[PDB]
Amino acid sequence: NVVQVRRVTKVVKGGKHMRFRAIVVVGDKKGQVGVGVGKAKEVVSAVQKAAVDARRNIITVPMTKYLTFPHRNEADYGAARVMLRPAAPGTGVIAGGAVRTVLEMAGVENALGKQLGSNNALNNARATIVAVQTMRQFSDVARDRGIPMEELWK
RNA sequence: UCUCAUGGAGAGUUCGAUCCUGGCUCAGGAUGAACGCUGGCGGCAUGCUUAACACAUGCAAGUCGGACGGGAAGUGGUGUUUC
Ligand SMILES: [Mg+2]
Ligand SMILES: [Mg+2]
Ligand SMILES: [Mg+2]
Ligand SMILES: [Mg+2]
Ligand SMILES: [Mg+2]
Ligand SMILES: [Mg+2]
Ligand SMILES: [Mg+2]
Ligand SMILES: [Mg+2]
Ligand SMILES: [Mg+2]
Ligand SMILES: [Mg+2]
Ligand SMILES: [Mg+2]
Ligand SMILES: [Mg+2]
Ligand SMILES: [Mg+2]
Ligand SMILES: [Mg+2]
Repeated sequence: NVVQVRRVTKVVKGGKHMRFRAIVVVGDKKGQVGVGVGKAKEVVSAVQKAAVDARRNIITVPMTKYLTFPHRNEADYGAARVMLRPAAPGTGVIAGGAVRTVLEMAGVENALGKQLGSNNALNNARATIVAVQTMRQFSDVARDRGIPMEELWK
């Protein structure tokens, strides 16, 4: 999914040397997502390199039986700050551009998200990833703490 | 994987490009609203925010004759009953 296409420029004695930057995110819509960035002369080739880069950067988002987040979480990258919190089933995914495309492409069905701080599409994508990467799932906190599930549920 | 949550969206704009700080601007709701165009019906509401500025006319607080003396309408007369 192409999130953003921009025309960045290097400048040479001749003139303006134009390239396209592509910010693209890949997912299966099944709980696997990644971001990648690429640069080329034509839209098409940039897009492609973006794809290939993302595919080698990719991670998994912890999901709950209703397709949402285990818990509330913040995230920080650059000036991008990101806030995600789980939602009741049937609220869909409400968020802004980077955060929402990444979330949606992961397959998260119901989530609240807001990016505070900056708006750069890219850093918000990365940030989202750092958010959902640090998501601990209950089985694992029960494994860490060394305490049975039913005890923490309470 | 029980319980809670029924909730927080962004976008353009400084640069040859970038990241940031930072303002302006927009998308939403609400009116005791006004103006423009257009206008079939019904239901329930609303209607001088300004000059506590002036007011023509008409009406918005009376009733009791079982407190009381009278007179005025009739009636034949203080037997009747009204004002
Ligand atoms: Mg900071
Ligand atoms: Mg914001
Ligand atoms: Mg400057
Ligand atoms: Mg310019
Ligand atoms: Mg700011
Ligand atoms: Mg409006
Ligand atoms: Mg008319
Ligand atoms: Mg008044
Ligand atoms: Mg008068
Ligand atoms: Mg009257
Ligand atoms: Mg009488
Ligand atoms: Mg009387
Ligand atoms: Mg009496
Ligand atoms: Mg008598």
